[PDB]
Amino acid sequence: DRQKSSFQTRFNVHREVTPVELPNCNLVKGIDNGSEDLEILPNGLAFISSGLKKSGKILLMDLNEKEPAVSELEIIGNTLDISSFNPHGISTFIDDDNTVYLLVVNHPGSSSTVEVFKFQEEEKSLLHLKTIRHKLLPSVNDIVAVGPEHFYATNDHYFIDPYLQSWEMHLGLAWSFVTYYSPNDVRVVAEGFDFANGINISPDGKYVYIAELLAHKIHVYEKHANWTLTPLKVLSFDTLVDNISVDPVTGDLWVGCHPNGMRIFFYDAENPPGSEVLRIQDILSEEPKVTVVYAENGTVLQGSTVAAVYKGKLLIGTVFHKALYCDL
Ligand SMILES: [Br-]
Ligand SMILES: [Ca+2]
Ligand SMILES: [Ca+2]
Ligand SMILES: [Cl-]
Repeated sequence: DRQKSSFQTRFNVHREVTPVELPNCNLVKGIDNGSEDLEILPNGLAFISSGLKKSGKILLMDLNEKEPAVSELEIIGNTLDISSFNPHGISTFIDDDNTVYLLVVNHPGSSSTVEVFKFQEEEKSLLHLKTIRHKLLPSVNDIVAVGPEHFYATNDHYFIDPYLQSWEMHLGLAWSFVTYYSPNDVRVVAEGFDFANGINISPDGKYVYIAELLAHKIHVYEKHANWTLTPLKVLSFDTLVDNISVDPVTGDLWVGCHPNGMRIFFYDAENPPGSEVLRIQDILSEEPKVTVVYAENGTVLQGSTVAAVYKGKLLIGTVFHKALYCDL
């Protein structure tokens, strides 16, 4: 039993949270059942996925409003069964015509697909277009879109079956892996992760960032003209890193994190998980500037997974709880 010592470090079981406060944080009214991932367009519209397992939804906020309200986007089309819609990570892709595609990881039962929608702005609706599935996408956590049906995806596990996933995680196999998917060409691009989770890309398309939750790492890969990834750098932290957002103006990373892994994996309302947001600047330079921008123990926001910024505001989502909107 030094599978006790691996467990304590992986799940960061001793960590407590030094508070870092922001001025003027408000809970978003109407978000009570998760807001695991979100993405903000250049014009300030924000998509949020919720009700990850209280049915599954995609929410919309217009972050240009002074006190933004959430509305539920209506999904239309006949290619999607909503009664099992169970959305997880998301990504957007804006084509040359300014069509907005939204890609949504979906877990209908114990399975993964990637659902492609077209966002219809004037109507506040999502036109379902395509269900994607593949043997190289067994357990999809998050994707980053590089076209309407092109993305890199993390699998947080090698197995699909929850019983096996549980064994796979506790054994510490680290078999999780990252897939490039496109209509003509589906390949594994990186492998051997302990719970690969968030994933994103630099604004110029040359670097890919991947969060490895249980190793407390962000990997930086050079992304090449042929879509292949090569390892460049690994950053280490004292926290479980979950989803990565990238600010398109600076390239900075905004990361939602779980300080203590026991509290997010073995939920307990008497000891609920806290929240933490990191900002990472100059991730290529010799000393990347890492800053804790917001941190608390869960008396306001529990289980942060994602954070992004828009024009001076910070929006933070969680696995199964609320969302917080804050001034920086
Ligand atoms: Br915590
Ligand atoms: Ca995402
Ligand atoms: Ca995630
Ligand atoms: Cl399986």
